[PDB]
Amino acid sequence: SIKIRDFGLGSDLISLTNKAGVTISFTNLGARIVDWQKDGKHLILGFDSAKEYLEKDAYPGATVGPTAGRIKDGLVKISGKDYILNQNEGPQTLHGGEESIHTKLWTYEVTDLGAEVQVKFSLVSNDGTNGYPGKIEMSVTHSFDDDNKWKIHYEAISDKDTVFNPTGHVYFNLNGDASESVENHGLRLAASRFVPLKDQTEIVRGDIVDIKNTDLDFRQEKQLSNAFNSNMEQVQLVKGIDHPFLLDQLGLDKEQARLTLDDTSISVFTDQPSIVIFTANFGDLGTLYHEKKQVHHGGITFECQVSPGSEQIPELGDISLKAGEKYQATTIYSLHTKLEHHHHHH
Amino acid sequence: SIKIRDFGLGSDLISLTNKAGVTISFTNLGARIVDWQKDGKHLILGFDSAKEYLEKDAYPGATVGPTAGRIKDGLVKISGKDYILNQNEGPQTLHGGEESIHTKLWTYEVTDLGAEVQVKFSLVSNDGTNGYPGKIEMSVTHSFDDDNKWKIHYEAISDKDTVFNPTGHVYFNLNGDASESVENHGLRLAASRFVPLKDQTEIVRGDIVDIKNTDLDFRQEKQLSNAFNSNMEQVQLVKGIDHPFLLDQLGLDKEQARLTLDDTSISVFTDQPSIVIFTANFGDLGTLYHEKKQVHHGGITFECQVSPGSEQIPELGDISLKAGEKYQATTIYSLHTKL
Ligand SMILES: OC[C@H]1O[C@H](O)[C@H](O)[C@@H](O)[C@H]1O
Ligand SMILES: OC[C@H]1O[C@H](O)[C@H](O)[C@@H](O)[C@H]1O
Ligand code: NA
Repeated sequence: SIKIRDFGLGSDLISLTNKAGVTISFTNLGARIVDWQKDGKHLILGFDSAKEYLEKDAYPGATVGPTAGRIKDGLVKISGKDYILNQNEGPQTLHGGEESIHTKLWTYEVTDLGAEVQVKFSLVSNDGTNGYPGKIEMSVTHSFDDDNKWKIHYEAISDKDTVFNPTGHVYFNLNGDASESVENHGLRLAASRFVPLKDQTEIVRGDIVDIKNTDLDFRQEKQLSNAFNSNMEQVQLVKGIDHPFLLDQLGLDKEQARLTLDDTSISVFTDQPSIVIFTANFGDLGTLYHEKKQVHHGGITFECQVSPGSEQIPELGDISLKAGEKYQATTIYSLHTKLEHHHHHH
Repeated sequence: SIKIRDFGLGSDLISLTNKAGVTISFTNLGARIVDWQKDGKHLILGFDSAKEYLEKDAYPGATVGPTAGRIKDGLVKISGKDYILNQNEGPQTLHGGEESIHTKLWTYEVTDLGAEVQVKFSLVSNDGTNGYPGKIEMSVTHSFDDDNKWKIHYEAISDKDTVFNPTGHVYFNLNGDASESVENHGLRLAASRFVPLKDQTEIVRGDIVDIKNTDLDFRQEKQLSNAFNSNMEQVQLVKGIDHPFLLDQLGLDKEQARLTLDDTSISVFTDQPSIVIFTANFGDLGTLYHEKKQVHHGGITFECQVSPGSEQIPELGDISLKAGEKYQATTIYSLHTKL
């Protein structure tokens, strides 16, 4: 079943229910996921209206770009030239600049394929918007199927050589309550290295570091509390996790990460080289989600993209996009029940 | 009564019906007027869904900007510096460039005041968008009241010195049918001067001309057919009218123009200095409106704004907008039915 209704400010809420009775919802305001429920329980963080996103926090569940993450001094080099982008976090350009794509109303069309339903959102970033060369015709397809797979497929074409590396900003919290920390969740992640941050401004330090056998090593499943309790310098610097993890083996075919709570698991697949993990280190901010005050560590993202900092660490990749060349990316989040035995206490 | 329905592509259609039973409807796709009817008759041109506008012609009824009209070579000077805007008509920047504000989905809020209902649309134009310095936070409020007054009020604020001169692009056609020419309508317009066009590229020619006692003098009501059959080189150049007329007296209190057909009339009020009048000189194009094939001269606009061409004729005005200043504009289309 497919259902649509006004969500506020002119945005719509598109709600899907698959054959297994699992429901998921999206809005065209920032081509974003609003909710995902199983048995009446929220699997992710989200608000009840458009206004809330704009008044409380506009990133949760959104599509962010054109470049996800921080770009030191807002400086990028395009086909030989240096370009300065909108600077919204001090001298840094964070998540494409102020009033970016996550704040726009995208147009959309729904395609019903039976066992699969696709929601294709479109938007044009005009040439020069927030300093980005263009224009860039973008499209984000969110699809949900009978197999409980939520897939995100990105496509883009630019009239001019530019940069492009968007991502999906969903926050998971298997407790279904923002006021409950995700430290009770188990995490498995196929990554042996990470990118440390320079300082509080959160730009990259410049080096790549091996995390095997440290508190950030999740190759073998472990409780999140091990990280949160860590006194490692990087952890203390941001009061939790807020870093890019470099995947060891690439390819859409491999389960790169798995987040588990009791009988529920979320598996992560992607064709991108890294996953930026941010554990909502908001401290006492207490943003209200469904009338619940959010706690420090009350959520966790899995932002799959080319790691930020490629401007300083060329080894991370190249986010350039040549005029006329078609960009594509695919990330998938799949829901499973009883994939493993996870019975713990905190 | 107010009614909201899905207009396609995620866009909304907001319809307002006042005490008199007159119906006017808007869409957030381009903060635009879609229809206006009385007794089942359309007074303006419009389509039946969002896709139509995107496939056929995105200008009808839209809020166009940041700058309305043609800018020679896409060039503007801001604080003594040259800036090149997106060029979408040859080397000119027309109606703000490609994929401009008329094609974006604006957020909106409806305010029901009883005798009056307002629909406030908002959109943020990022700094650099199509070459325009910004951010420019813009709002366009469309309001309809029990006196049959459709009012448009614009407001904007920019973080940087830039340029700003939007307009409303509605096309009227009191015949209620696009296949019929507006040549039978009478027009009155309180303007004695006009701005001639250079040539077919439609950039301004450079001068300001007196229209007194010419085929373009409408100070005294007259049938459009007159102008339409004229031999003035300007009329011939464009095959109708496609020009800025300079208003004689400035101020919102004065009826600047009047469009009439039989018992029905439309009055125009604005706080702007000029009115650009375009008579849908599309030739054989034949765009379809409500299944009706549009004819040459099958519509007419009243684009109120600062005259295009101020980049070459300073006397026309100045469209600059200084950082931090609040821009405001108001235009009103008043419907009257004779008894
Ligand atoms: O709230 C936005 C959030 O987005 C990312 O995860 C960043 O790495 C965090 O530092 C933070 O800016
Ligand atoms: O179709 C849009 C229309 O906009 C204005 O009326 C112009 O002066 C015309 O030349 C035409 O471009
Ligand atoms: Na809607």
